[PDB]
Amino acid sequence: NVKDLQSLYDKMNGGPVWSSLSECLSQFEKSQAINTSATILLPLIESLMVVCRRSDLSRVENLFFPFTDAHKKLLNQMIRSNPKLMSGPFALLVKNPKVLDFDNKRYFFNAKLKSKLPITVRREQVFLDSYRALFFKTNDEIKNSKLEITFKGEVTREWYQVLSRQMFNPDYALFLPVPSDKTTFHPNRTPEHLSFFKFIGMIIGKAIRDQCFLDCHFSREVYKNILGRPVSLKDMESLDPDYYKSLVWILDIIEETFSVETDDYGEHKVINLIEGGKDIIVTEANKQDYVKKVVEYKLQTSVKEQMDNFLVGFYALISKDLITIFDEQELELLISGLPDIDDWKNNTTYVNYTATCKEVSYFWRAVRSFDAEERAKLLQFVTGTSKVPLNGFKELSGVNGVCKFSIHRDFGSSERLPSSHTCFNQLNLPPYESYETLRGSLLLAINEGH
Repeated sequence: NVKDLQSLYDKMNGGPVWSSLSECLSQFEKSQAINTSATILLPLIESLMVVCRRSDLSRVENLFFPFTDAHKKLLNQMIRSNPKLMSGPFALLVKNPKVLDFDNKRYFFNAKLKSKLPITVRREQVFLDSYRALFFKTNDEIKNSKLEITFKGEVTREWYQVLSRQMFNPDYALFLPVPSDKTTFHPNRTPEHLSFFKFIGMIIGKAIRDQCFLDCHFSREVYKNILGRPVSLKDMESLDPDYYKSLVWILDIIEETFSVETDDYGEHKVINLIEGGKDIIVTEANKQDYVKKVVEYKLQTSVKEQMDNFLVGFYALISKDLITIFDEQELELLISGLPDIDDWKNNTTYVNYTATCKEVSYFWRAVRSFDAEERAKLLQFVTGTSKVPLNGFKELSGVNGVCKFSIHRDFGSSERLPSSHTCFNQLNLPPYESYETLRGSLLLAINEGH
């Protein structure tokens, strides 16, 4: 049915109209003198949303993305002025989250998702008291109930933040510091830790629902899993230990096999990635898949039951279809507010570059034009986290700590996309002939990286 429908829409030869539309919208974006509105063409845009809704979102089949990506700056403004458009024919935009701005995305989220429970708990042991009091209660009761917390010896935001601080303490072993990223935490491969993870998911979902910003940071893989997104090789770079570091060097010098060595509470154990993992030799013929299996073990299959319990506990308050719209970077901001982000401008170092260089000046100008959310996204892209350290940016941590930002010139063509390494808080910028090209490349790199 869809094939003939798209064939019909093509038969209308509306291309010339669509192109023409793309012209006038551009003028509306350029001309600030106009006073009437940009919504006079709203039905036409809606029509473009009807000739693409049945197409493959993942001519009349290669028009949605190239148009929305071009006119995001106007569509976001339109939605901001009239958010109800999301419930209308503009709903198809959710199928391309890259265009919606974070504020609009979160407003629509809260609108969809959001369509007394007194308790007494010890301040020090608030975690266990809350776990006993709430985890056993009904899902809907807690979901629709507002907490009235009471510290033993003395009313929700403080409880949320203190619980977040206590939940991820290494003492409980639930979350452990990320090497080279001491600021954040990663889940644990290693009594009732399962119910504790379920409660962690429940409380995180409740914090999302209550707009309370938990001042906590999790690894990239955690947020990729909560969104259901796949896991890439670069992810272990956040927590790539010595074993993971040698994987890059190997990828004949080492007689690698589909096997892993682990030290579980004083016991040496071996993990087989595939049948005969120890026996099956690793070679150039089976390395492209060896790396994939290694990352899968490192990130997904090593924490199977715990992550499943975490996901089911969190999803009780938020549906997967709701949170799917957000991206990996955007979840950091959603959970723990937006970092503020001057000192970062001055507390930096350059390799094959200088503060007064044309490329460096253009980069600084582009960064300055970025907003708070865009600056937070850039910080997440560069350092791998969206939280400024407790002190100025000069105090950035690292493998050995005190690792500050360092930019590095790239000798590739201007078409090259700037890269980064969060482990060293390192950025790699190519020279750019024009400021606009540099800005576009930076925006594409930060947005498409996740």
